[PDB]
Amino acid sequence: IPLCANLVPVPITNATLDRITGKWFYIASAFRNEEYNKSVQEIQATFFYFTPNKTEDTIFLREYQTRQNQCFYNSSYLNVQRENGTVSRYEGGREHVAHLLFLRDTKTLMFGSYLDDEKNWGLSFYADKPETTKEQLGEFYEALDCLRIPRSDVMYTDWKKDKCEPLEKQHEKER
Ligand SMILES: CC(C)N(CC[C@](C(N)=O)(c1ccccc1)c1ccccn1)C(C)C
Repeated sequence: IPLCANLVPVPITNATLDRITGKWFYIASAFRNEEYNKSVQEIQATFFYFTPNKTEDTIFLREYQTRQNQCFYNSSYLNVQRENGTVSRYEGGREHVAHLLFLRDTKTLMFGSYLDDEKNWGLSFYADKPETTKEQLGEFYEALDCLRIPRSDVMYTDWKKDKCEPLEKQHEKER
């Protein structure tokens, strides 16, 4: 099985939307795009919820980000472009598009940014737990290997640093 196979766009079905539904933890990312490297540098932890709306091709996103030892919560909707296998988010006068990609491990997922551009591409890595196994991490490294991004360029979260669970639990009461 060739290295790049899981870096090819895959159309998103209802089944794909079911598979991504729920809580994910941000594990790691690496990009050649400087803007993304800059934004991500400062993220210490992040977890999020996806609630797809299959009929509107949107996904409701609730996001719990830790930067500078404090909790920033945002909710918004992503749009789904099923055929291209991408999801998009409007983030300040700009639509941002990412390819939804998969690894052998069904408890992970990744998003590819600027995948058609060798000067800007990158990958972000997510798991259903804030800790990953060495198998999950190797799959991610292999994907980076395909983009010729060295492993040493990877930026990681630190689940020790999460400042957001006290907000998530406070949100659970109301909902
Ligand atoms: C700052 C933080 C929010 N970013 C993630 C952006 C991302 C992605 N490409 O993984 C996305 C961007 C644009 C369009 C879709 C998805 C996403 C994935 C899952 C959840 C939140 N957001 C960093 C790690 C780059």
